[PDB]
Amino acid sequence: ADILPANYVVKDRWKVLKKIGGGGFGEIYEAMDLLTRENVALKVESAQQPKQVLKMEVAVLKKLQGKDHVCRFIGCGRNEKFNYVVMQLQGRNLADLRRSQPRGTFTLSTTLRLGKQILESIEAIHSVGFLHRDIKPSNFAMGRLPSTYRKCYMLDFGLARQYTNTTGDVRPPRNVAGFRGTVRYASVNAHKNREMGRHDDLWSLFYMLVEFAVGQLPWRKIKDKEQVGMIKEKYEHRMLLKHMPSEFHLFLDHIASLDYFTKPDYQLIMSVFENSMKERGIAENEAFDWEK
Ligand SMILES: Clc1ccccc1Oc1ccc(Nc2ncnc3[nH]ccc23)cc1
Repeated sequence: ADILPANYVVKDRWKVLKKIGGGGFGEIYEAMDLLTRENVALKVESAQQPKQVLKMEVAVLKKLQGKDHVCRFIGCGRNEKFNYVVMQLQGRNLADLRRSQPRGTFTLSTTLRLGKQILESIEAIHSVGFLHRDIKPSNFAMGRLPSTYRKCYMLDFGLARQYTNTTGDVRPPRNVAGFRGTVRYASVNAHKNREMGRHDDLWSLFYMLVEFAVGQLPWRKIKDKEQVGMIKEKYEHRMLLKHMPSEFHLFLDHIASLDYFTKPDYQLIMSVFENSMKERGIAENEAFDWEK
């Protein structure tokens, strides 16, 4: 049922090695680039699939070129069977790296330094007028080159939505927007089926970094969206910070105060991480947990 068979060759250049990712919206392959001789990420969707996402992904991926923490754009194309985008292949996914950890926790050193990079990548996609709307560990991966193995990359834009018009004015929010992202890391605004803003990506970051440093969220073994929403709406979020650096109270207080229209203070949140590291002699050149 795969769109492309193993060893299938696209535009006489990208040879399919294997499927690496799947789901109702399209498929990701590792391919060999027959020109440059490196392996690449090949994303395909059926030409027939009623919901066409790749055109979104390509537009966002092209707007972000020159920014760090984004895959290099290699190619894109349509035809009778599928559309495709070719981009730089990245390495180990943050979801897998967390799961590999003895306690399913990262050190604070790993956590805070991943935080800085993911926050940069969130500021980046916001700066070109898009929300990610599915910030979660599996949407980030570390590099697979001598030049990138300590760099964290935002992988996918399949759920992104433009929050601006042409001028950089914020779009009117719909009265209701059905939340489409991952239950675990969704803001209370997303659970309430409200138009997501930039703050909702920063909510997802907050929940992700707590899960990194502590190893679980309180609503961990709940897959029912509405249940998870009711737990979050009531949960005393300061509790989440019991075993986090105190500077995170600034992060929490800031994002709790934002609405759909308001531009977040990204430097406030960047400062939380840097001040947290500094208090604790955490250097930028420290091994990540999965090294040694
Ligand atoms: Cl779906 C999943 C769940 C949990 C852990 C790993 C997973 O597998 C993938 C597989 C591929 C990707 N994406 C990518 N990977 C590697 N290089 C890439 N360049 C651009 C995208 C891309 C993401 C998760």
